[PDB]
Amino acid sequence: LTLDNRLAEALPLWRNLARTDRAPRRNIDLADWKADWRELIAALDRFSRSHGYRQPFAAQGHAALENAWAWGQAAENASTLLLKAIDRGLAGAELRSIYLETAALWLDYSRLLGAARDSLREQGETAPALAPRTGQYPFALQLLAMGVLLDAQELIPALVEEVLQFDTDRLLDYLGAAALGLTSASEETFHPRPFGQLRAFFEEADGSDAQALAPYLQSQYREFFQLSPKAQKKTRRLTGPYAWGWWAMEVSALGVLYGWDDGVLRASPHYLGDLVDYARARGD
Amino acid sequence: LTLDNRLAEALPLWRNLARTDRAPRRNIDLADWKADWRELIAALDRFSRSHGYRQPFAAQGHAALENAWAWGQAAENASTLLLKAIDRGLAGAELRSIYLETAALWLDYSRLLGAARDSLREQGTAPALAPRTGQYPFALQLLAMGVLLDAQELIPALVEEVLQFDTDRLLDYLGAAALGLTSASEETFHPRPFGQLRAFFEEGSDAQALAPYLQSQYREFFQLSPKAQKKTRRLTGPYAWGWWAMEVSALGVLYGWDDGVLRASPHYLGDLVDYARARGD
Amino acid sequence: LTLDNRLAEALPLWRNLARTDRAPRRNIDLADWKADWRELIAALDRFSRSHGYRQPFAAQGHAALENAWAWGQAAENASTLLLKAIDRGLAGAELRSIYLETAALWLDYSRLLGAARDSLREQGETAPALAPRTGQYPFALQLLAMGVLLDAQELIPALVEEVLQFDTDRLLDYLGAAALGLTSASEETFHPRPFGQLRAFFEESDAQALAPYLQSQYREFFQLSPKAQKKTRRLTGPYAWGWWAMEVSALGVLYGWDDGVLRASPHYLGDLVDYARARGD
Repeated sequence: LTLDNRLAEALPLWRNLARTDRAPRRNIDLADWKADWRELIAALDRFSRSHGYRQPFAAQGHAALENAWAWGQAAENASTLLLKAIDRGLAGAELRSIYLETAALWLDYSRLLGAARDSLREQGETAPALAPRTGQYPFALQLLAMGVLLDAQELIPALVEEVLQFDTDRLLDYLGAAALGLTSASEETFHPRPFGQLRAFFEEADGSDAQALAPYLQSQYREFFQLSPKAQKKTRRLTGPYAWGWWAMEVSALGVLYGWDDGVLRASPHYLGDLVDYARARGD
Repeated sequence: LTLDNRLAEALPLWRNLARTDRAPRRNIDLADWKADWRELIAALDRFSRSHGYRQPFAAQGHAALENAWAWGQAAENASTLLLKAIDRGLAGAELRSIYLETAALWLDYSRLLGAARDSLREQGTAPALAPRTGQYPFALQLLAMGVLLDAQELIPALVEEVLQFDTDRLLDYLGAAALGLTSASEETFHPRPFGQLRAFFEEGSDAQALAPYLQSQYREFFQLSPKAQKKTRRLTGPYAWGWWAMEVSALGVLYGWDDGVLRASPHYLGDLVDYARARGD
Repeated sequence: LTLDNRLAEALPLWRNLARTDRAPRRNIDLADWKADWRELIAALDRFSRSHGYRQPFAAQGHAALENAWAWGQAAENASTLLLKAIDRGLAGAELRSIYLETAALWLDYSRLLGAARDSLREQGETAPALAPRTGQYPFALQLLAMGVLLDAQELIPALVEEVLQFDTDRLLDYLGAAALGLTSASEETFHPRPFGQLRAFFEESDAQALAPYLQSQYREFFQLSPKAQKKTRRLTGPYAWGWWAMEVSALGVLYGWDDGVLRASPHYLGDLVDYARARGD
């Protein structure tokens, strides 16, 4: 099978990104952040030195499937690395350098997972590599929204086909629409809290006003993260501390896609205005 | 089938414990401690994110067996996390929350191990903890910390499922109240140090009978160089038991004696004796 | 099968080495070094507590092969721990005790690999444990060169036979020549950059023969940005070999010449040349 990741080459470059002079995008503890960074880099470095990474075609049947799961865990760790890099204030170009490998690892995972399931079938369970109907949704949100925000949308079609197996809902369809050439979107919302609150924007919204998303940012991000952690956990809002975290990635990516004057949204500590700017400038 | 741990829920809360206002229970290097803490949390988090934790029933035959061993290592990690929290000075309530998951992970491990062995038969021998071996300290932690954290409701299940009833005299005395035991094993699985409890057990009460034991088996052992400690026959358990006279401390809870003579020992957990007594009411 | 490593005994000693009074052998960041050291120690500790390490003969067939791979990664981790200890300035005696365990883990890895491959072919990849023709060469270089530099050449014949399965090139044959004899030393060079630049030395007594090699293949290479380094296509081995001209230093010990012109290099291990010489006698 063709594998696209170049993780071993990327790691020494990433390891060096902790040395940045950029300001974080939100209030973080820098000591904690650096230790978190080192842990994720060490996990991915360990994975890169494993037999299952270096010789992924040596196993067959259930052994192949167990190796695929190890790759899937690595893909999650690369998503968390990307998230930590966003928190830290790494600029668009640096984030894109991570995103290309995060996307590649997810795609490679799905291909090895497919190949294992084929091997098992030909020897005589079924969910996609990333099943957005489940709690995994934030990784799919990250893959599509960060694709848009980092001007890497050309990876979205294979991601949607191979990783998600086209099991996308309304928001994911909007995020990937330009990339895939979608003419219609799903009517479903897999996780109505918070994403059902986008219903007004999708159905009644002109796309000529970012104001349509300002109440969404206030209520689903600012007011949510203002609650105690204990209270947050009692609500039904989906959270994704491994890929999505603090960031209104969906609203920010919609700004790139719609091209509107997003000034009203930049007041939000959860909006990624600098990445909106990056994606627009890079696109041109 | 029913797994009792709630590890994914617990981890974020265990992170915040490193932020405590408490003083350590013994002399520790706080930078080294925080680093050991982060390491164990990271390991447990990686386990909570693994396919074998998230889909524990997906594997069969030898694959199920290998997954059970990963759960086994996570249960050991939770025991070490509990030890590190005791060293750090975390109060009874916080320790109890860690213990509940530690015990749950040991039970879940034993149940998955058993299920794996059944799968292996359905296609087409050692218990989760074998106290006769060097794994005794984990069994000592599970029983003694169950007593010291007023969580004795776990002890019967742990004895039956994790230990498969392979207990010696000390383990029997620790579990006596919970099991409705009216007698105890005559055996001692690790005479060094536990054989030195004989004078106490064969007279049963009086905290005084435990004072020499704390002196000779704890203070005078840990005063030796690390190199000299290793040349002695004394059992050690750096992953679950460490510095702490958990057995003596648990006996203070079970017997209810005035433990003043024992509290002078830096190895005695007097604050947890008080916690367990107060919580037992 | 018999296993030579004593990894569980060595670990507590190794974490102790961070407490050294020695100065580093090159400019390093001590905070970064300590975190790297803790990481390797943690990985080796986790491996030492794994079912695959504790019960290595339990798994059969493909499970035995997967277990062997885990031993292979532990061996690599022990090689990286050795390299970090060289950077840190740990003296010859301390490096020697790490090296013995490193070599033992590589040998144990190779034995388990062979046994798994035997289990499979009796149940109805062929590459050696370390294939020096590939990017694995730096681990082979470390094993033979540090064998010489730490006066532990008694390990060389086993390592060449079991770990390399005799797949050695000219430099490796030169490094093992005292231990194994120099009949036909290979004419091959597996990695022309940097090792083809030893051709003059091998074909044409005087340490000056290796002086340009150190400037050109070491001083001039490590002067470059990481980006410029990658463009040269020189083999590197950040997991075992790193900054160190281990080949040149070991040849110092083998040939016995006055290495004065070589100690001018920040990449030369003169204190270890001295150590192996003194210990050899």
